[PDB]
Amino acid sequence: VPLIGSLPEARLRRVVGQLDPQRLWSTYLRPLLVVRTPGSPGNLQVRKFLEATLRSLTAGWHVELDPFTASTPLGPVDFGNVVATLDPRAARHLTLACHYDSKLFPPGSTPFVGATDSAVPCALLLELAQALDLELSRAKKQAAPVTLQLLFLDGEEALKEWGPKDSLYGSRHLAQLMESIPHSPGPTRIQAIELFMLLDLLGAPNPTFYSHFPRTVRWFHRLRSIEKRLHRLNLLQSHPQEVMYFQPGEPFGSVEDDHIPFLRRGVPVLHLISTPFPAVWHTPADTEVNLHPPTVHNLCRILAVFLAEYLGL
Ligand SMILES: CC(=O)NCCc1c[nH]cn1
Ligand SMILES: [Zn+2]
Repeated sequence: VPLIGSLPEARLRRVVGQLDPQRLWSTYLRPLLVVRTPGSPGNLQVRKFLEATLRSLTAGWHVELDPFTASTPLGPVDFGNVVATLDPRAARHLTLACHYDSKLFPPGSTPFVGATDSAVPCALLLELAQALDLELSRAKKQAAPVTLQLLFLDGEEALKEWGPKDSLYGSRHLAQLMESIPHSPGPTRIQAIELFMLLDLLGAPNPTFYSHFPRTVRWFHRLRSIEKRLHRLNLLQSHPQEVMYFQPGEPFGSVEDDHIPFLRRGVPVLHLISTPFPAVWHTPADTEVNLHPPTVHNLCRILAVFLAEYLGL
């Protein structure tokens, strides 16, 4: 439905048409589907891949690492968050986030590559940035006062499921770091985050999302509206009912994740995580062949419209 603040149909269809499903799958997702536990060569290689892909965008993003070493159940480990801010001068930003590490499992099993968890989230952010690159470049050249920020967090997963401090390494570090860095008007980089939208556990068939935070329910309702509209406009696949993903009511459950260090510091959060979790969750079957590609692209389309409406692209 065409609500105030929504895209006119023509601008909606242009935006959706700038997505490239083969690019998402082959250019952004496939290279991530490797073991990428914190400290590993695979993790370093995925980090460098994210950085170089983000630097390649013609919009000219500010891309930096947040490297640090932390104590873990395995001893000291190095972590590195990838922080991409389209216009570092802007007063505030929409922040989209996900984790790029994969969960460590014991040797001797099929390697875990976390296709839903969170390779698909990562690839979605890269595809949105590329598909909207011209518009984002124009917004930045016009000094828009709300920019876009993408966070690819390291170390979300426990290394040994060794208690509550064996988790969220990257997000805990980056939230503390942002609290310590001045920003204008700020007064710190935490207050620059106008909304923190965390994507997690995406790409399985039949996801269900609930609003986890009354504070941000208006954005949850916008996602739901976009799902219904794309359905009606014949722009979703394998989507027989008008609303399938964005469900009303209390969450099936809520869970700790990379938004918590930000939430605790007063950042508004929308947690875009399937609850219940994918069937494959935390098993080595969380792989490419068990993703549901029409759902991946449906989510990409929903998010692209969301982003364009949020930032007036
Ligand atoms: C309580 C809990 O397991 N939260 C973490 C959810 C998760 C796992 N893997 C990715 N995200
Ligand atoms: Zn996980």
